[PDB]
Amino acid sequence: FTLIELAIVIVIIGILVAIAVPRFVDLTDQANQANVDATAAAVRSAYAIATVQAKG
Amino acid sequence: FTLIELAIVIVIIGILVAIAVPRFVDLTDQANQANVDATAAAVRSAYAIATVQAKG
Repeated sequence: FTLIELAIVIVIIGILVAIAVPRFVDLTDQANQANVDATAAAVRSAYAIATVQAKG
Repeated sequence: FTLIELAIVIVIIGILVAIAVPRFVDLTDQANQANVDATAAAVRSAYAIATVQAKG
């Protein structure tokens, strides 16, 4: 590579770095809560259906 | 140096010059645009992650 091409590369690397980038976040607490809540809704419906099946 | 060696040098200098050589170019506009775009992608993801953290 010519010295000019290396100079251009040295410039552009410095500009394509120094972007923002997102953090990874452990969102499993919020997702676990929604899983527990959705499951609780399912248990209530499953119970209601069971009261008809059981006739009691 | 002998006169022959100087004559040879006078010939070869004239041929190793008269190559092409690249121009340096201010490519910072294109690089800045890519930085802004990559940063915009990061802001969208950071916002999406924040809507889960905020629960709203």
